[PDB]
Amino acid sequence: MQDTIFLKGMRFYGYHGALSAENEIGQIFKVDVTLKVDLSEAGRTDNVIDTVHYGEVFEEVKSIMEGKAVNLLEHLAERIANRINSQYNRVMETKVRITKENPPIPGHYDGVGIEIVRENK
Amino acid sequence: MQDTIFLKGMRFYGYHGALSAENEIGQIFKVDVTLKVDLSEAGRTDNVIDTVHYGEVFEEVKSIMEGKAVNLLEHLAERIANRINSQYNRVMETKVRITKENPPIPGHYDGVGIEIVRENK
Amino acid sequence: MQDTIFLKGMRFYGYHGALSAENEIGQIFKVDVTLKVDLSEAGRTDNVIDTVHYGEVFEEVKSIMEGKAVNLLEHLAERIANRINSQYNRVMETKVRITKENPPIPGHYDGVGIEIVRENK
Amino acid sequence: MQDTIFLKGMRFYGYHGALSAENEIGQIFKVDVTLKVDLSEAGRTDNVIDTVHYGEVFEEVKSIMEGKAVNLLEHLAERIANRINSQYNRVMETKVRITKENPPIPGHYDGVGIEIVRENK
Amino acid sequence: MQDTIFLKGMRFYGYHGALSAENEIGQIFKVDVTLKVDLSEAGRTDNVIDTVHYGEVFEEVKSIMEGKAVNLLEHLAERIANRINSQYNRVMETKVRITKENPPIPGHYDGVGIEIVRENK
Amino acid sequence: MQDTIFLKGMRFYGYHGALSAENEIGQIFKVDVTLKVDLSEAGRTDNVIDTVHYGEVFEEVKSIMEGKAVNLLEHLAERIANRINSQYNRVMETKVRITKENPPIPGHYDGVGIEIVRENK
Amino acid sequence: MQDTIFLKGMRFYGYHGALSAENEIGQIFKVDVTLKVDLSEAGRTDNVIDTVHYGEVFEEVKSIMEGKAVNLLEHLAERIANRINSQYNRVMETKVRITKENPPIPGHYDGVGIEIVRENK
Amino acid sequence: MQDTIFLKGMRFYGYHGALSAENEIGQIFKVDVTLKVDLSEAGRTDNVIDTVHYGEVFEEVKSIMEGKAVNLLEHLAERIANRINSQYNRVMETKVRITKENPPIPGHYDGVGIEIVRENK
Ligand SMILES: Nc1nc(O)c2nn(-c3cccc(C(=O)NCc4cc(Cl)cc(Cl)c4)c3)nc2n1
Ligand SMILES: Nc1nc(O)c2nn(-c3cccc(C(=O)NCc4cc(Cl)cc(Cl)c4)c3)nc2n1
Ligand SMILES: Nc1nc(O)c2nn(-c3cccc(C(=O)NCc4cc(Cl)cc(Cl)c4)c3)nc2n1
Ligand SMILES: Nc1nc(O)c2nn(-c3cccc(C(=O)NCc4cc(Cl)cc(Cl)c4)c3)nc2n1
Ligand SMILES: Nc1nc(O)c2nn(-c3cccc(C(=O)NCc4cc(Cl)cc(Cl)c4)c3)nc2n1
Ligand SMILES: Nc1nc(O)c2nn(-c3cccc(C(=O)NCc4cc(Cl)cc(Cl)c4)c3)nc2n1
Ligand SMILES: Nc1nc(O)c2nn(-c3cccc(C(=O)NCc4cc(Cl)cc(Cl)c4)c3)nc2n1
Ligand SMILES: Nc1nc(O)c2nn(-c3cccc(C(=O)NCc4cc(Cl)cc(Cl)c4)c3)nc2n1
Repeated sequence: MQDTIFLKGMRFYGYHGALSAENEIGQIFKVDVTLKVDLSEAGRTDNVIDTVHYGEVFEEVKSIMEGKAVNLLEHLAERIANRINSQYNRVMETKVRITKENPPIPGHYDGVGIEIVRENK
Repeated sequence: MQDTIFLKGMRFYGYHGALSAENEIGQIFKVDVTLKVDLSEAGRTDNVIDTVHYGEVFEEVKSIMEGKAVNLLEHLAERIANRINSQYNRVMETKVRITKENPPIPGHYDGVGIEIVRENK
Repeated sequence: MQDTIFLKGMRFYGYHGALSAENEIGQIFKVDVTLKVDLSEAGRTDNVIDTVHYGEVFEEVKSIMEGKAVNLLEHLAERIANRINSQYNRVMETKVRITKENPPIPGHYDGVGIEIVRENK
Repeated sequence: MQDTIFLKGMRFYGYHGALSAENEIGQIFKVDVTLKVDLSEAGRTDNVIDTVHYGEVFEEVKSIMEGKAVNLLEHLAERIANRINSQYNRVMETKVRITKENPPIPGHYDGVGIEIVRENK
Repeated sequence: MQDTIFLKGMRFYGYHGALSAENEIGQIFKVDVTLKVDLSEAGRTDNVIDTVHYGEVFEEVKSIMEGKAVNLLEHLAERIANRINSQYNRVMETKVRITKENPPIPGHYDGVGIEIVRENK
Repeated sequence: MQDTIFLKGMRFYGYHGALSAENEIGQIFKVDVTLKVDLSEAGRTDNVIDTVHYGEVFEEVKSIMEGKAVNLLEHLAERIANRINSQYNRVMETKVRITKENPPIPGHYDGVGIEIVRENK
Repeated sequence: MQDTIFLKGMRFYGYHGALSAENEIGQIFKVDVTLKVDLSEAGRTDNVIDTVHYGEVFEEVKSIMEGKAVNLLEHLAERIANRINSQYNRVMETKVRITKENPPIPGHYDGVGIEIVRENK
Repeated sequence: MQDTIFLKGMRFYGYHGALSAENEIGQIFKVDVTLKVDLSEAGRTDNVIDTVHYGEVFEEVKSIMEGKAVNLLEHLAERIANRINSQYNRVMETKVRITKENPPIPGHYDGVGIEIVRENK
């Protein structure tokens, strides 16, 4: 099963980061969420109730990304993957990519980050 | 067999969407179609009759994307995958990605959507 | 005097638009603000009090862009230009560009909009 | 008066061109339309009837761009500028930029074209 | 073994195409070549003679892309894959992607094409 | 008179440069040519003989850009402006922009170059 | 005289900013330098000694951008414009644009900054 | 285990290359580093000591990329992969992609390079 529902380049201004200055100033966090969901029933029925509502998924990510500042990106993605897997039984597995395109790293790059993949139990 | 014929970033202005306002205003739908087709005979012969005509594939997608408004993206991709698989025996499997770069979702993102993969029976 | 302070590609999700569906669904509004300000004193002193704080300008634009839905883009830019000119005597003139990259216009384009230039009296 | 209403990157698939093969195959024409219009009344009133409707302008350009194939780009822009100036008295002057990003020119470039500016008499 | 040598976005102005007008006018062909090559010896030695010279590979592709006009893209990629596999024993497998970003297809898309993967015998 | 004919992002691989290594290795030169030409007659007639053929202009630039290696970019643009002004009486003035996006300058930038404007005598 | 020598998108990681956290963490500063210089003699002679060496200009900007942290962008551009005007008599006027694409401003934008133009006395 | 820590588009100005002129002039090297690391503990704890510090990884790559000029890209990636694997036991495998977007290759392309994948023993 290779069907997926996706949310790309979600951007939130947050204050996460292991550095005090980071939590003080904050920055933009870019998020990519991919959900493994069998989309054949919805493909057949065309009934929104037979699939996962991207809108509700963006609200979940947003609430975690725009809330309490944490240290790691690993923690933020773990909470999101867990939040989505928890509320949706149709999501067989959740992939969360978080990128800090502008960390307090002296240099020239496009970004740094982490990406986790969690299966729904 | 990893050979493929592709159609990227196809864009159509449609009126699909589960929201009444969506069907009223409409929006742009971005489509990516990938077909698994063994391209060795055509690679050998150079005869257009030994492969699938990208042009005819764009016409199929277009007819579905620019026609009757449906609710889901899942339904639109299911119809396209089914339409292409049905008319072409050389297409071993069809992958359809549909993206709503500008849905009625209050926020900052690059887009949302679904992607299905269907083998040709 | 060709000195300027600028704010590019400001993006807000608003509900302005002459169409009921627009006000219902909303969309992203892209804003570009250019202020004619003589930056020599600040260039000499390096004292933030000798120039206009881009931060405070983004807050002004934001408050207008994320507030009450209006019909025209002309109205939104008129309010911003007026809001900035009013609070800052150092701003000799304000240029406001507002773009609807995704209006309810069936077609393929990069965007539509208006740009006004207002001198500060 | 520096106020303007704009339509950027309008793209139409047409068959214009001085070469027979061009008229046969056709290509994509990119269009940029800028109109000098005093937007203060609309900025004050917020009444759509006090300005020029971008939507109606895109329809005008479209009708000319997607209609009868002509030889030059100069002819296409002349017809558009003339069509817009003619129907709208509020448009003090019209600027039309037409680009052939992919002409039958053997080489590497981003595009070629023309841009005209016509005042409304 | 996941090591690879790559050549991205190679662009050639050619006259291939199943349509007479295409062969007459010509267009730009974008090419992506990926070669599976074990790069550990070169990684150890730092001797250019222990790996495949990207330069020589671009010359091979170029000669095929800028030469005799053929009908299919499948034929062009088959000749390149075959040309590279043939001259280099270190290339375990060759992947060739050819894209016609501007075919004689009336519509809006980013491109169409084919991609083949050939193992070296 | 604000009418113009343009050629953007022309790219040639040349060997110009004041450094011996430059002339040895060569690089890509990006060129932008803008010609002030009154396009009303052509806009009226639609006869290609009433305007300047972008194709012939690209050939002129190409011949200078892909020919003998010189030291400066100033010299290359001077020769092009002079070559175009000389052959076309309809060109009232020529603007030539040449960019070295990748000069032998240790650093991070988008490019360096020169742009000249020459009126046709 | 419209001739110019330019340096675009120069990027330096600096620690300027009126906020303590800024000076602590630092960020990337994007710089655009435009110099009004009559390039006809160099265009005629092709002698590098008849124009301004872009390389030496990038070194000047770099030294100021990568040195002592200051508060304003106005101060940084004032020092650069002054540094370039001072050492080069051929530079009739200097234009310096500095952009903070990622300031400590909670929001979505492409960047903020200032641009000054200084004539050489 | 599909978890990864990444560093994209790292850019360094180096002097590596098998050609004398290359070592003389130098160029920009673009680097992409992907590390397979189980990020669940850090996702649970939120303690930076339970994962690999992207910052320290960029310093490692930088030291190799901005140091002694070598001949091959294969050698540079081998040293980096080896340097990262060596210092971090949590890194199960390292993927290094190095690209020369502007090699001394006469032509039009986006870049050339190599990518290696090394498991940590
Ligand atoms: N995996 C992970 N996830 C995060 O969110 C991290 N944040 N930091 C982090 C925290 C504090 C400072 C820095 C940092 O400064 N990185 C670049 C750098 C700069 C300097 Cl001057 C010195 C060093 Cl050692 C590193 C990084 N490391 C992380 N790893
Ligand atoms: N899988 C899928 N496919 C589609 O085509 C969908 N369309 N919508 C959809 C329909 C109607 C409204 C919205 C929507 O508004 N999403 C964002 C949003 C905004 C607000 Cl204010 C509130 C909520 Cl709950 C969601 C989404 N969900 C889909 N799922
Ligand atoms: N100057 C200006 N500013 C705005 O904010 C505008 N909004 N609209 C506007 C309002 C309502 C609908 C439309 C619209 O639909 N435009 C495209 C279009 C589609 C169709 Cl199907 C038919 C027409 Cl006539 C126009 C535009 N015109 C504006 N002009
Ligand atoms: N101003 C203008 N506007 C247009 O729309 C034009 N179309 N052509 C045009 C017509 C037919 C062919 C070509 C063309 O082929 N240009 C490139 C070229 C290729 C070759 Cl092989 C030879 C030459 Cl001389 C030119 C251009 N010149 C124009 N000028
Ligand atoms: N696999 C493959 N490879 C190629 O290189 C092809 N070239 N064409 C091709 C040849 C001639 C014309 C067209 C074409 O016009 N495609 C779009 C189109 C336009 C119109 Cl008006 C009508 C149709 Cl049926 C198709 C495509 N099909 C290919 N398939
Ligand atoms: N106006 C102009 N036009 C050109 O084409 C130029 N080419 N060079 C040029 C020639 C040779 C070397 C360099 C150069 O290396 N520039 C960057 C640089 C690097 C180093 Cl290590 C040292 C210095 Cl001083 C400059 C530039 N200066 C020019 N000016
Ligand atoms: N002209 C100019 N130039 C600079 O370099 C500036 N730096 N700052 C500056 C300094 C310190 C903080 C901020 C800032 O935070 N801006 C955004 C902002 C965020 C919040 Cl939470 C509150 C406010 Cl008032 C502003 C800006 N204003 C400048 N003006
Ligand atoms: N795998 C690999 N890695 C590198 O870093 C390489 N560098 N070169 C390399 C070295 C010297 C010159 C050239 C080169 O010039 N390539 C293009 C080219 C130009 C010309 Cl005129 C002639 C030829 Cl044969 C090749 C390439 N080949 C490599 N292979």
